[PDB]
Amino acid sequence: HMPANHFGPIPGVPVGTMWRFRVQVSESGVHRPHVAGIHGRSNDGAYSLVLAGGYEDDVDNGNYFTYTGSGGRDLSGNKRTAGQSSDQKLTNNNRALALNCHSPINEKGAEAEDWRQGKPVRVVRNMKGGKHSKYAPAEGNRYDGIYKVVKYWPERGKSGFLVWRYLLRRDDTEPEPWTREGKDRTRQLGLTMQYPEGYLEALANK
DNA sequence: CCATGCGCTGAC
DNA sequence: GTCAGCGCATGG
Repeated sequence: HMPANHFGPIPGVPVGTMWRFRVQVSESGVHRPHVAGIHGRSNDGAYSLVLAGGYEDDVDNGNYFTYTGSGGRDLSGNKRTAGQSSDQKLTNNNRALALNCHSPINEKGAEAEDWRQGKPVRVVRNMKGGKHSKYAPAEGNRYDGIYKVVKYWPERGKSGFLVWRYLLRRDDTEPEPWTREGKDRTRQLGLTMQYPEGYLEALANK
């Protein structure tokens, strides 16, 4: 049983694994938080993240992608999501993710002196990210492997407010689940969409 | 205690 | 199509 602050792959969970709901991704240990896009500790780093089209500044290009930090939002009224209404800060999860980069934390942003030496980050792609990405799975959530933070920096987002941006690159020995090799691999391993026990039946009665 | 939150579902 | 909020895990 891996501790909550484990870095790297989760034993027994191969690249290409799929789950229908976020709570299922949590139970596997791959990505503990069931709502937040980032799982991290401000004095340690980020352990994993999910691409789900929640932030307009996100850019997905497969082996490379640009992630936005969280926050700069007014969640008053017991919300979990909203548009940008204030500038983001390099604290909490945003600070946790910056620490993965192989360079001293820099309030103004920084680049890695040999990205590969950075802390590994488990990445999950959710289907809501398919609206603006051809890498997103058609259904559910999919584990795509290990990535590293090549660099991060602040800049005015499409909303006009300041947002934190991270450039992540894949560093995994397993073929991408979206390539020919990946799709064959998933087939040879017999991986299939996992659903909560009783879910398919409950939804079939409808 | 107290904030944060890239989900999810039932309503208009 | 879009939207108002709710339980709960995680961290400090």
